[PDB]
Amino acid sequence: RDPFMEALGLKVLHLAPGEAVVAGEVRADHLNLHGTAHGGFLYALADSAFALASNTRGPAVALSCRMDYFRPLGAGARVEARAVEVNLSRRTATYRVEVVSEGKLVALFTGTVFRL
Amino acid sequence: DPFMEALGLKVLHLAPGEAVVAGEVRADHLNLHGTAHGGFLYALADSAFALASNTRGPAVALSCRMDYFRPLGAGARVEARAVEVNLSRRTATYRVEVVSEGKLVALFTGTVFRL
Amino acid sequence: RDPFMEALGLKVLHLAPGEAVVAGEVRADHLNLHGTAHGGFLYALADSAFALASNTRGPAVALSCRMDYFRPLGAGARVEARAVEVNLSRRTATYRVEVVSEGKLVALFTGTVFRL
Amino acid sequence: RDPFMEALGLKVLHLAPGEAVVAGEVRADHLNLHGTAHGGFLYALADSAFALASNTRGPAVALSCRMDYFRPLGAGARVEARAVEVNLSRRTATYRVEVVSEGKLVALFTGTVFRL
Ligand SMILES: CCCCCC(=O)SCCNC(=O)CCNC(=O)[C@H](O)C(C)(C)COP(=O)(O)OP(=O)(O)OC[C@H]1O[C@@H](n2cnc3c(N)ncnc32)[C@H](O)[C@@H]1OP(=O)(O)O
Ligand SMILES: CCCCCC(=O)SCCNC(=O)CCNC(=O)[C@H](O)C(C)(C)COP(=O)(O)OP(=O)(O)OC[C@H]1O[C@@H](n2cnc3c(N)ncnc32)[C@H](O)[C@@H]1OP(=O)(O)O
Ligand SMILES: [Cl-]
Repeated sequence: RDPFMEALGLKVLHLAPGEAVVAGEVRADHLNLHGTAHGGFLYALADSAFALASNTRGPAVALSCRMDYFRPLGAGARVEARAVEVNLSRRTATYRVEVVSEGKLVALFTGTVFRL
Repeated sequence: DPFMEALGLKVLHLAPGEAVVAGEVRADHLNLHGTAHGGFLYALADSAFALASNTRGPAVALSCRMDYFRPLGAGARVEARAVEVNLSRRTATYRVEVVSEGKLVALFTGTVFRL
Repeated sequence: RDPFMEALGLKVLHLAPGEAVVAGEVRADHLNLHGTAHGGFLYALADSAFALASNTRGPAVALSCRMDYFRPLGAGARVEARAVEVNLSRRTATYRVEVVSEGKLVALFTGTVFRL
Repeated sequence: RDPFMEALGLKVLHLAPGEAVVAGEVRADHLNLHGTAHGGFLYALADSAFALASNTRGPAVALSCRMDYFRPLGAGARVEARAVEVNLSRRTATYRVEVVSEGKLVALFTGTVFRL
């Protein structure tokens, strides 16, 4: 169980070795002053998939993450983050997470973990 | 800001090209390991980043980096301090330090496209 | 013609709209103190493909780039970087550049440009 | 100075615990196809100061590096990479490297190594 993911209404859809798919919906409480999905909401979603995918290999903590924003989203938008393992080392691992909504690539997340 | 209120974040300081936001790690901000969720610390840093950049005019985030140095438990008071590192016509870059009790918890680097 | 690419012995293997492949070989002058390819060389290779691919869309300048290192390479290693377009906006574009050697992902590069 | 630094004509101006400064000049063979300093040359400069600074703490390997470009440079420009330690832990370290030329912040480099 992940308290923050549930607080944000994010749901784990699928889990597997080095991979995970998390889904959610942009709600009124996830917006910024401009009426669009807060950058922190989209990151949390992708970061959640990243955390889940990396821990399927054992305990791991976030080291460095990059988030590239491409499309703004309004409330009501359905979103999915799919994390895929691009590198797995004895001490670190890196994952690419695509944030997608209605077939559109909303953002691209890249993250590396430190394997405890 | 709906999301900021949702996370219980508060704006402490706002000036030209800078912003300071504070919050506290609550039970609902923890991850599967019982520590502050990376998404919560980023959201905090991202908030200061958005506020600081917007003192220069409307802008949209392009690329952001977050480096985590220390984990935090529930109850920890945390703060995000944003400073402008570069300002141009169409872009701006900010450094945001996430600190808790004098310790650097994480480092955020973000660039925006100025509208 | 790209002077730095030439200085480093990098060759353009392919160039098409929003895409590029650049290849080279790790030489003695590309090594760090440990005897492996300097992070700057690998980055320069990835960056070159990134620059070429992004400019097929029109003059563009780099804004932010990320480089994640997975495997070290020694002199004599053949390496190639494939740049692919992940997002194309009117004012910006983002590319993924896989750096490989013998079918293995040596490094991953992500870069965004400002479209003039 | 490792082989790549020598090839690029880079000089070490300062080296102390957790910090380093590397200087170089943009030569004709350091230019991109646009006639300005190649993004890979500026990064190699930053990456060199980064590598020197991190290894003052002992052997370390680069994991993730970010490079943000702010201003273009022409041939003849004197440039410096000034690296400072922002975090130091048992198994990792992160450094901020400012790339400056003639009093201007040309680029910002952020990088994290894994300490061996
Ligand atoms: C987000 C979803 C869950 C997935 C997991 C996450 O991403 S959770 C949120 C995002 N990520 C994080 O919080 C990771 C933070 N980073 C770290 O903990 C570390 O940098 C690291 C494990 C990657 C590397 O640490 P090292 O192996 O080098 O070991 P080191 O002992 O030097 O630890 C570094 C610093 O963290 C502290 N620290 C480590 N474990 C701690 C703990 N359980 N409780 C309190 N503090 C702790 C140390 O005291 C030190 O702070 P001092 O020097 O001040 O004494
Ligand atoms: C390496 C591959 C080559 C392909 C392109 C690259 O990636 S080259 C290497 C990597 N990238 C860079 O160096 C990117 C540098 N960044 C920039 O030029 C800029 O920040 C930018 C275009 C992204 C955004 O600038 P803005 O749109 O905000 O406008 P702004 O007016 O503030 O920028 C003014 C500065 O840029 C200059 N400038 C303007 N047009 C220029 C041009 N066509 N060629 C060179 N330089 C130019 C001005 O002279 C001044 O430099 P002075 O104050 O010196 O007079
Ligand atoms: Cl990054």
